[PDB]
Amino acid sequence: SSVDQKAISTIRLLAVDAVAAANSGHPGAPLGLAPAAHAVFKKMRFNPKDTKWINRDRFVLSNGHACALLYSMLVLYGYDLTVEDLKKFRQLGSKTPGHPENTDVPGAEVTTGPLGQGICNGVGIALAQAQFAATYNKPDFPISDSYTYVFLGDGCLMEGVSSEASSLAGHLQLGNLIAFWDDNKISIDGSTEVAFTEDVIARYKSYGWHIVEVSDADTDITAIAAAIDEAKKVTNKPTLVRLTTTIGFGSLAQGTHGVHGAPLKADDIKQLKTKWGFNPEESFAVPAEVTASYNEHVAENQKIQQQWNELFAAYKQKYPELGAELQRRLDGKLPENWDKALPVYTPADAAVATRKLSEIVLSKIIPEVPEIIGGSADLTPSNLTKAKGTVDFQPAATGLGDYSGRYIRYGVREHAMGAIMNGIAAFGANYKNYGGTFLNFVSYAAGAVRLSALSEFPITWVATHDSIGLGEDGPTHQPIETLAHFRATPNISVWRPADGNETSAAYKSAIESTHTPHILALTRQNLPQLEGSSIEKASKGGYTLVQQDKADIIIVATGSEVSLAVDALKVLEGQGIKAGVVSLPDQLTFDKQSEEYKLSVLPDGVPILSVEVMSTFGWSKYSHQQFGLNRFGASGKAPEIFKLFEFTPEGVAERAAKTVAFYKGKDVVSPLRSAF
Amino acid sequence: SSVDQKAISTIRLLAVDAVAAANSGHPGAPLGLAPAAHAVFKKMRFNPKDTKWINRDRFVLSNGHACALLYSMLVLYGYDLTVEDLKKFRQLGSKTPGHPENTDVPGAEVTTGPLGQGICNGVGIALAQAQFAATYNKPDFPISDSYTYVFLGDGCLMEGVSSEASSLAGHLQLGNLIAFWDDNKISIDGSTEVAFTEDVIARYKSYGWHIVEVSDADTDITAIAAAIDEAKKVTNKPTLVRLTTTIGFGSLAQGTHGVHGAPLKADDIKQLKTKWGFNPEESFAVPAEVTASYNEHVAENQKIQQQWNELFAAYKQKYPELGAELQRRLDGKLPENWDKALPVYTPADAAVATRKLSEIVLSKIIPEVPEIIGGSADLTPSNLTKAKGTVDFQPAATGLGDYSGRYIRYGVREHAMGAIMNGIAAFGANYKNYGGTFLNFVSYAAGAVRLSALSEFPITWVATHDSIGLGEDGPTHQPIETLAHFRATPNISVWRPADGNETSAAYKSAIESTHTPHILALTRQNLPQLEGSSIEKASKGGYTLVQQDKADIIIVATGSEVSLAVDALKVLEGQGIKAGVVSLPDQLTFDKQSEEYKLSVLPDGVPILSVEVMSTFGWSKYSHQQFGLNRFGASGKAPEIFKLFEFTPEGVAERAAKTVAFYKGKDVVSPLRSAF
Ligand SMILES: CC1=C(CCOP(=O)(O)OP(=O)(O)O)S[C@@H](O)N1Cc1cnc(C)nc1N
Ligand SMILES: CC1=C(CCOP(=O)(O)OP(=O)(O)O)S[C@@H](O)N1Cc1cnc(C)nc1N
Ligand SMILES: [Ca+2]
Ligand SMILES: [Ca+2]
Repeated sequence: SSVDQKAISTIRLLAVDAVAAANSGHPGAPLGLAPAAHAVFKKMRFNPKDTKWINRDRFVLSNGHACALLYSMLVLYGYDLTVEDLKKFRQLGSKTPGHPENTDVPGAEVTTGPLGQGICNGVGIALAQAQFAATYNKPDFPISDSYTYVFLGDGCLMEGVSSEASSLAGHLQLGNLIAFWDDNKISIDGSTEVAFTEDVIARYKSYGWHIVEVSDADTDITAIAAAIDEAKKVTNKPTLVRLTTTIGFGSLAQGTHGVHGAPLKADDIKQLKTKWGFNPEESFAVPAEVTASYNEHVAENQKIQQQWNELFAAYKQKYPELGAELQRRLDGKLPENWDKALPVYTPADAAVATRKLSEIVLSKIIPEVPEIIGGSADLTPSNLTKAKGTVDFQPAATGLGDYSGRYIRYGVREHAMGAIMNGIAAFGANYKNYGGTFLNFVSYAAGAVRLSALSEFPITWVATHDSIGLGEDGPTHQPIETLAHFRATPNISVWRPADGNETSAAYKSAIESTHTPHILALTRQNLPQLEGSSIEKASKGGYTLVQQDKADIIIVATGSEVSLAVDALKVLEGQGIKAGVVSLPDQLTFDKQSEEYKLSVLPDGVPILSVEVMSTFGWSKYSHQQFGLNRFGASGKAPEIFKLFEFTPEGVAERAAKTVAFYKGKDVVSPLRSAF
Repeated sequence: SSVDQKAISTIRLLAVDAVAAANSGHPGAPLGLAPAAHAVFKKMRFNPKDTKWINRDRFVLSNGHACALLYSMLVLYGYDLTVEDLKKFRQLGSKTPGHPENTDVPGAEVTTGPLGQGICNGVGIALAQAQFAATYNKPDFPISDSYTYVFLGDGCLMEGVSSEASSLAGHLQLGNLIAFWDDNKISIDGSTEVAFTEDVIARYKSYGWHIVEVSDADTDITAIAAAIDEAKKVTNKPTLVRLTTTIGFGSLAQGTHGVHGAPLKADDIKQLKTKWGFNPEESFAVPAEVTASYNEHVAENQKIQQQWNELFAAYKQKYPELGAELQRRLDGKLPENWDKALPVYTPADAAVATRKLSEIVLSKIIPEVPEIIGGSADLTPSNLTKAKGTVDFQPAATGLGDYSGRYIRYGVREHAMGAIMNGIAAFGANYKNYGGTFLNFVSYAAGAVRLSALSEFPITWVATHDSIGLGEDGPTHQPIETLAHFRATPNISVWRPADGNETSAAYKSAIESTHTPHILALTRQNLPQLEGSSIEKASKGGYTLVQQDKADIIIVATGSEVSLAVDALKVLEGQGIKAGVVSLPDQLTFDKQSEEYKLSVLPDGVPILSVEVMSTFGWSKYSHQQFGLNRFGASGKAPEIFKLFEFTPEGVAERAAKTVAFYKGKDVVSPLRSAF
């Protein structure tokens, strides 16, 4: 249609004008993908006035540098984003940052820009939708039937994380996922011939995806719409639509790397405008006939949501218990008193590894909290992440599970697991999802973990085998730097529970979270139940385990080293030194407590020694002296490794005594004090 | 042959017995892969008495958990590893750690165990061999003609890093790479049907690999040998050999996940021995006829190396300059006085971004040091990593470069780039290789970076756009935690040079390195040349830039914040406060200096404030108070972001004045002091 052509030109020119105003950003992919964006958004069901409608189709821009395109679509459709915001693209404090951020941009489902992430997030949105539909849909009640549309480029296809997620999505037969490859044969280094000559289509067929090819995606919106219709008929395979485009279509510099990532020249923008019937003297034009056309689609979508709300009301009458559960989840509330299922321990109970305590927690809470789902990256019998009696999330056609299942076999795919977890969280409906691996291999997923923090998603890593305590697998498996890395990242709760009560507190935090990802660092080896622990105290992140009013020293420790500190206190008593013990299961939670609470744990006037069998980085926030492990580990039986490195009651006591001596005659204030 | 069958049984039983003695480790893949290991090592050229022969074939065990297999081969072939070492498998301090470590195990080319790494390392060994051969071979002088053999399993094939490297290896037409997939249909979570149902062979064809399938790799060594011969005929494609095996072949528990990763039962070991003609009462048997057979292959290989040494002598006569260059490289020596090519600056010179200073360094040193090669992960015009006038490393058949080229187009593949760099270093011949990306995306490669440190490889990351100084791309691109992460990892030199002289010092360190990987954190934005910098002083890692004998405070800073500190010193002077400035371009190098040198930089008796626009973790090693950035960044013009966060001369001065006030009346000792 004439109006469709005008809409595509409007999108292209809004994106170009936004880049021009900022004198920064990426015009090439927006120019190339405007036809496809127009066609996809016309097929999508969404409400710009209710961005959280649970049955909306989701869109993800994995090639996030192309965000001037996304912002233009959101503005044209009347989301809470305006032309005035587009004029502030890439400007400090604006609603139009240089890559899309879900916390800041209405209609941005996830935070993209780091390549490869968005397609994996789309896999997770689609996984969640399938699980959600299997859980709630009934005959005559299609509560959930939405699609997940993803745009990606060559860069996303080169990043290994996307291969992981695409292999898994094909295995999982995720037929409501429809991805679109911007096949423009250009990246920053020039032609894809220099580095990216694989047969992408053949690779996607090998994963079990359906393929549709659109040879002229610069103009053929009829074929793009038809490709979507075709994809919707293939209910047991995710679909990749090859969009053969010209990067920067219409620019004098189209088809070149120079159009990827810098503003166009002013004369180039003028010729674009006149070629397309726009005024070359005008910027940020929005023809009223485009607004009218887009408004008609919004109004239709709002009537669809209106009818869905009536369907949901009827569902609550026909299926009273499921309807109440669904309502509670859409309200963002956990079941009343769910935390009464958390296991509680006493000091008379047996020693247990915190990985096994975690298994026990999951066993108790999964039956009580339906919005918990999770999995492991091929470490299920090691991480202990599956509750007995649950069914795996698999397509029923495989015989290996069902979409109503609760447990995901991620395979050896940590990075994609992390990004898929972000997508499950992004779906909404109160999903509280988790992923297991060895702590040292959470590092394989750092790209996604950082985005969990920036995106404010309440995902959880069940990160077992946390230290040299794992023993014989040796230094390639033993974390040193890992907790420092994640603790140094803003907005990550890094729990390292010492015992049963602390493990329950860690899960209480992880499941109640709405804005903060969690990493639970858990042991291979057994640890005793501590005298003085409780869920109540551990929920403060740091607490006084052993109070000593006339302390010569306080030992602050985490995880497996708390019991070590308690044993060292006894050695010290025989040397005439009185120690207190602080357990610090989560530094972030502790930091968020009141100043007075924190000072009650780490007071002035007493030296404080930290003990944790990994990097000492960060620990000066809480201690004057630090006993840690700042070298790689060793392959041997774990107790022998602890002895080698002097992580023994006597080794801790020796360092505590040296700390007391070092501060003799000195005035000591809390590590919590600072000059500014 | 009868002896070949006996050798295969010997290998299997040595591996099983090693696992049994440790009561730890992985018997399954060794049992399944013994026939293939026997066949491959019989085809390989190697000298157990000269592990560094530059024309040896290389073997890499990417499925490193299977290392009892590797250790058995090395023992049988008379490497510096014995049956007594096998009896100490997985025991503290042994030469047979639970995953292979190149620093500890003769004949282990790389450190494997973290899945996916070894195949990528093999790509790098093969890349280096092709570059090396193109550089040195002449008519009648095949100085380098060796192959790279890699074993991998399902786990390596699931990890995205291997997809990245396999796509690139296919593009690069690396015909001397021969990989073998242990197609046993089992991983830790059980059948591969639960998570890994892709058509692997079709995927590898899509990358441009050649395929050979061996349907009965439990017995058919004739077919495995024939597959190697076939692979050698295909000179323009890497080859994947599908070895269809039974995990744990021969065990009562063969073909099950239980055989993957735990010792066999004692009765199972007895029946293995009698089925294969061994004494069930005996462990660690080495039949003398197996030793004889293997010794004959060693003796033949040693005669091949003897002839290669004569070829090399003749090459030095026929090609005097190339021969001397090759000899120098094989001696591990850089060119005499190579560092005279490093650029030197004065304070009268213009401000320059450290990414551009890096380009200039590379431009000067690449022509002087032939063993430097490197590339970028699709960021060549941003990282500024290519010297003008050099040719890319590409197969000549593409027309895009040649194997004699110096510059690698890695594509958007940071993790594989990191692991490929490790393989290039592992090849030897003094290669000093580098890889560019944005600092924030070095994190995508953490799995490989950690292994650079553990493996002691002198690789270099050219990690540009280091901070909020990059501006508009925003918080998804702006490092916060990244330097803390890598500084907390043992054995990583993390240079953050402030100016031209410091950038030259950083490269001097990176290129001279033999055992320590480097990360060079470089700016987008221009920085002034500093009064007081030099290569000499910056080579100490930390140095006094501005000495103030009556200092009220010392400001320690890195990178872009050194100039900020110098400007703050001027503000402070107007407030009656005298400051000194320390520049700390590499914390690891500084830490390695003498205690007296370090105390001359960070003396007792004066408060010290650190300034660096990223995490404060680690900084308490060097300072009493820390001014850093412990939250995510922002999308805007960089100077506006610095102002927002008060990284301005006045903001630094305010915090310095507060630091002076906080220590009034207190006794202050160097942050370098400690109790133990
Ligand atoms: C290489 C790179 C880009 C080119 C994309 O090439 P692609 O074909 O995807 O984009 P097109 O040129 O528009 O067609 S964008 C810039 O982000 N980036 C840096 C970049 C690198 N690594 C990661 C993980 N995320 C990034 N963001
Ligand atoms: C999952 C896993 C393994 C199964 C391999 O399954 P694969 O098919 O490769 O082995 P096979 O069972 O012998 O046939 S090993 C153990 O390392 N590991 C943990 C592991 C996880 N992630 C990373 C990066 N490295 C690892 N090392
Ligand atoms: Ca592209
Ligand atoms: Ca396997």
